[PDB]
Amino acid sequence: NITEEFYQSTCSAVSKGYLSALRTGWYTSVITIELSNIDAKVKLIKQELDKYKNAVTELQLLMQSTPATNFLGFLLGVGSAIASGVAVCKVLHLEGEVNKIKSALLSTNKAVVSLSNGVSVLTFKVLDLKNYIDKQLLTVIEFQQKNNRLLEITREFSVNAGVTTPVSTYMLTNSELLSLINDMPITNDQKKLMSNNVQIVRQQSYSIMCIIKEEVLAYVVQLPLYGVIDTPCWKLHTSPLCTTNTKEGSNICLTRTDRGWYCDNAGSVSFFPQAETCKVQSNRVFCDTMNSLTLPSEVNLCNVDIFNPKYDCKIMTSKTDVSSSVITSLGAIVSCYGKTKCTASNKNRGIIKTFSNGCDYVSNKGVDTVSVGNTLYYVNKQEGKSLYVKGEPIINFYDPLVFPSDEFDASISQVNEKINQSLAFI
Amino acid sequence: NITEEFYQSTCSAVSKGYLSALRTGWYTSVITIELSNIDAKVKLIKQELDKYKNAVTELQLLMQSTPATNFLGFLLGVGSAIASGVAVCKVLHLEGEVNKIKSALLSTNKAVVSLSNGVSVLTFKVLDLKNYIDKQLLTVIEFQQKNNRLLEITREFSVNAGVTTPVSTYMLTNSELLSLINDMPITNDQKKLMSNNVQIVRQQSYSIMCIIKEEVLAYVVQLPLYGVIDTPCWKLHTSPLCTTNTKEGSNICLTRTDRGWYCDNAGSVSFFPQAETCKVQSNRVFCDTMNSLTLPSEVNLCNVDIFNPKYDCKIMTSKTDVSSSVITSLGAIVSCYGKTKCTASNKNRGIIKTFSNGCDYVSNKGVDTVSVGNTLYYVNKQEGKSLYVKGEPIINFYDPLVFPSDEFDASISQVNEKINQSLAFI
Amino acid sequence: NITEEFYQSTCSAVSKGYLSALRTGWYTSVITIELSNIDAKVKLIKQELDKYKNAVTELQLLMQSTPATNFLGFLLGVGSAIASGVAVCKVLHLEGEVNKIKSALLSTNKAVVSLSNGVSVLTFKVLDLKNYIDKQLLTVIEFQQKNNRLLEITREFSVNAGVTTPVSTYMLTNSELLSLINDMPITNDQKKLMSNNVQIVRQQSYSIMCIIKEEVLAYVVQLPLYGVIDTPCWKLHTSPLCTTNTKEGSNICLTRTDRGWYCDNAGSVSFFPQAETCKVQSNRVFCDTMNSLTLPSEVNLCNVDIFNPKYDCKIMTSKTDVSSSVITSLGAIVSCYGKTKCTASNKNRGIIKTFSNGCDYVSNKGVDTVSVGNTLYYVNKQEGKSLYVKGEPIINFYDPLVFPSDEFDASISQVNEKINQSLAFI
Ligand SMILES: Cc1ccc(CCCO)c(NCc2ccc3nc(NCCCN4CCOCC4)n(Cc4nc(C)ccc4O)c3c2)c1
Repeated sequence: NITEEFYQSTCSAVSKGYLSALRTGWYTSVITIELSNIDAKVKLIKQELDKYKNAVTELQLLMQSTPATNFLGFLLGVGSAIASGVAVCKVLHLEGEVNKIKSALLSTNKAVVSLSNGVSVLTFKVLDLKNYIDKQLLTVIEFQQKNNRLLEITREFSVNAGVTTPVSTYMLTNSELLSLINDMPITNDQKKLMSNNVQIVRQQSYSIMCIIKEEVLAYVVQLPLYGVIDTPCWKLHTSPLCTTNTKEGSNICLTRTDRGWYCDNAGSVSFFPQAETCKVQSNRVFCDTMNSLTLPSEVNLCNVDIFNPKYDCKIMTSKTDVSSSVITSLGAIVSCYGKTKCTASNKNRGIIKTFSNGCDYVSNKGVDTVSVGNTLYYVNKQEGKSLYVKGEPIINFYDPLVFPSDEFDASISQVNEKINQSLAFI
Repeated sequence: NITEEFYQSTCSAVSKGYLSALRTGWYTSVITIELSNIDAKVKLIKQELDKYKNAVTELQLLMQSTPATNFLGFLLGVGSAIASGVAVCKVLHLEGEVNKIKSALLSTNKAVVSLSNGVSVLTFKVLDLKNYIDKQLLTVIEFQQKNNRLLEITREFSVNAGVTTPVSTYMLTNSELLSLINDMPITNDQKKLMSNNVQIVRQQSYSIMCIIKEEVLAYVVQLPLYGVIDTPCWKLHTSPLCTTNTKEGSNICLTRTDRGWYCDNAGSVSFFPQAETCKVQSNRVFCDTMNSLTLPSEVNLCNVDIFNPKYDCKIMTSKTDVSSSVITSLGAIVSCYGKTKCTASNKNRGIIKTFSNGCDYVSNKGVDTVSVGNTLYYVNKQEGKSLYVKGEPIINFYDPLVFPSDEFDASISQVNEKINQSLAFI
Repeated sequence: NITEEFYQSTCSAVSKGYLSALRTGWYTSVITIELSNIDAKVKLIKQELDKYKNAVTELQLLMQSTPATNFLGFLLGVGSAIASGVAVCKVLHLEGEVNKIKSALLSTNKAVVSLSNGVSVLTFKVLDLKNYIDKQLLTVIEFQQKNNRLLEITREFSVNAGVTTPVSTYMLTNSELLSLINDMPITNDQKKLMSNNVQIVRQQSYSIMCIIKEEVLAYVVQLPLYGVIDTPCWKLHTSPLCTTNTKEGSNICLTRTDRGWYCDNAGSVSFFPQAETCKVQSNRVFCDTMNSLTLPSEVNLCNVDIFNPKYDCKIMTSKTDVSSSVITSLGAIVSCYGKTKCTASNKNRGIIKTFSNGCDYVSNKGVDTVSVGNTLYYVNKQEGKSLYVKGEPIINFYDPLVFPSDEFDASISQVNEKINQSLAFI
């Protein structure tokens, strides 16, 4: 299942055996709520009724403007996360366009409405207060329960300038969301995947407050499309590889900057430089293509042979040999340099390995924690097999007198080109 | 209204036609809540009463210490976001200083109190529980409704170490906030602007828990002053401009780093390097001067002539010709390089343009989405006119043999100085 | 108590007199909730009962997977913030392991349970709904109050993919938390420190939803261990030090990059490059060692003598002489360059100092605000003594013709090595 290799030569590690679920597109749905325009038992409902009016009044000043959004991570492009959503929203403001929906959801709560600009959208009426108020109201406990949802949606939108994420159970109750997934124009694989991970789907969704007109409240829910499912993913962990000379400051370092999540995708490889745009559930990785780069499948060759002629593996250089650790999926990389105390420990047994200077690695099998300096790291105790791939630390292949000691957006070939240049001049 | 130019020569775009609203100062207000010190129907109120006591008790251990706060974005200074607020808070701890406020808000809920260090502050009593408990309490539903606000403010402060933002309707109800804006010593223009955008104002405000002494709870609300309104703003979007040679890795790139929000301000131009410190509502940009740089109005000359002699336009260089896109206000910039598939599409019609290698641009007029590699971007469908300004890609003016391929905090003149130096040596 | 020195020579300032509280380890505790498996007065409880069932049902699809987590800040390592917690969680899934806890908390609510892998954990039953429902239920107001907590924990976990922080009073009520701290295997110093700062402890804790099996709900609370208390801490503030020549762009700059929080720790000094991983309460600094570097105590020598031979003080260079300010603990650093207007002001008196070009500093004593360009900074009005340490701005010691104008990850010796190299070639 989940496995991991460590490369002693490049001070990196790859965790493989993951299955993609990349948000690729968006599905927009219009959620609605129909509204009403209007002793001791009475006075308490008069208070609960003004709560209603206040919520509505508050939702109205909220919509005096169209809703807002305006290592190698810096290489990414720039999106408009909710452009699709808002695009749908601006259409609901058109006259009659509201009345089509008010009409469509008359005998049912869940209908598909074709809109005037050709977007076919799944509409949903999740709360009919008009029906409740105009009849049942025109018991103090009954009303408070029905009204409470309305007020809470109002709180979320008011403190979020009218765009919320993750999408809450107020915006879309669990049962409403699951059923919304079912009636959705997608595959049986997406339907199951989404349904088995509704808490994730929520995190990847947007609730955009839209309009209050003609006794109707509308807000667009922006839901993820996972066009890429069950393709291989692997996570690349890198740590700094430095020399270990005695005199501190005479050392040269080197770090692979191409770390992140990597997934096979449509011939190429989707690269996620910020591995917090990805959420791992067991062996499934949920990613967002908005936060990715599209690289050749040859990018994977840097792992095994960082000197390969097919892809120019990206690194960075420095003379800053500080100690740290990276806690991988199935173990720990340790960069021990200078006078730092770095160890690995078991729970009850205590210290079971003292790391020598340079980049080393230990697997979580038998290890519970890792210490580098004053920093205690707990390792992930997830089940899986590690493979330590012994090799000569490539930092040893460079002569320190002609080693460029402050490159960030660099690569193996760019370093050799700067060495070849400085070598010539000598 | 909103318009946009694309510069084919510098691979950038400027969206103009926006109106400033920059937070420049802060207004502090002291919000108060007066407190009380003390079968089946009874037992439920005994539970609701201990909820009260627990909230108070919790608010008390919370205040055993003074409240806490201690591309070109890295160039910004560093503020103390709530220094003004806390400055006011430390004054309320002085003896008698509480009793002045308890006194002032005796016959009214909204009074201005001059404090001992010369700060004149608008005080506000938004909930008189003392009055309710000592009289009405010393019905089970009535008490729960009145008490509930107190508990919720207590939740917000307890999970936020006593400083909340955005400011909630619990901290300051909509009606309380609007009326607080009205009695505020500001212009008619600020009052209207603030009131039309209370959800934004909330996002730009702070609620700082302050003190519980002498039957009084106090917390300072820190509200934005918009000293700059209705001055021109424009947003600069940049993308990487690379050469497009066949052999991958023989290409040189170049990106304008001076991207962000730009606003006219008091002779100079306020620059916002992190365009997420700015919130756009329709055509109004709300910004924070805390997150800005003060640049000459001559900074705008980089757009039209990046080679102008009046301002040294800031760029960065690399050899990393990866493909991406930037979704502008009224369109999309596309940096297509190497073997990447980049297209633009309409909704129902499909693909309507295939981008060739190099930096190009397309407007949202007729386009719904843009694709660069495995990444689908939706364009903003906001209404407005785009202008494509044809020009020769300046990256072509540089000889690759003497082009500095890893500059970040650089400029046009710094690159020429490094070229002039390396040229001489040859 | 709290004091501060400014170094005119290096354009930096150090605020000293703080007391450490560094999270070093984690304490895991298993919180439980025991569950039940099953006219006008009746119908409302039938609604409150399905709320129960819905919450439970929702908590169940939430746990179809193991919970998720997968200037000089870039030098830090990488942790697995909740690895310890999840490590404990995966154990509760083992058969019988639940039934041990269900058993242990039969006659009490707070017991220590040894688990099958040798971890001794403090278990806690904070809500016995099984007892309430199977007896009292098998009044409409009573049930709603008891049930409400359950629903709210369910909301927190559902919108957070099952991992929450800060830990709320729903997850662990104030009284439950304090008492959990008391029965904890730690010192009298940690117990008092933790208890006096429960709002902070909450911010530094994790609530990880774990399991629903055998009428039991379990979630692990991950609580901080403060192994380092009451050791000296100091905060280093740096600002750019540039020359002040007339012709703009002929100036060279220099900034100390080693800014952050610094604390004495076990022979070495814990360095916190991102001073927002640290929370200051009065004179106590709460830090996380996960976000730190372990440096020699000789790092403090850069303050007084940045040219000292014991530690290679870290700086960065540029030619970007933009004006800004840094608001220190007891004052303000001002970097005024070019045509910028920089001043310092009192509240009622107005402007009391106009800053000349170059890096200067003013103390909060008598000053309320500082202005640099269009940016108004309020200074922290915290009480304490400042010391201005006059010295020659070291940027004057460098010849601009051979000054490396774009170094980031550099140091005093690396700059001299690049100068010595370029000097030789001339
Ligand atoms: C210059 C500068 C200013 C601010 C930041 C971010 C501040 C952290 O919050 C950074 N990034 C962190 C960071 C950490 C180590 C870095 N090392 C470098 N290389 C120095 C560039 C100069 N080159 C050319 C001249 O001769 C010396 C080497 N850069 C510059 C650099 N940086 C990026 C992201 C892309 C391309 C690039 O050449 C670094 C940036 C860099």
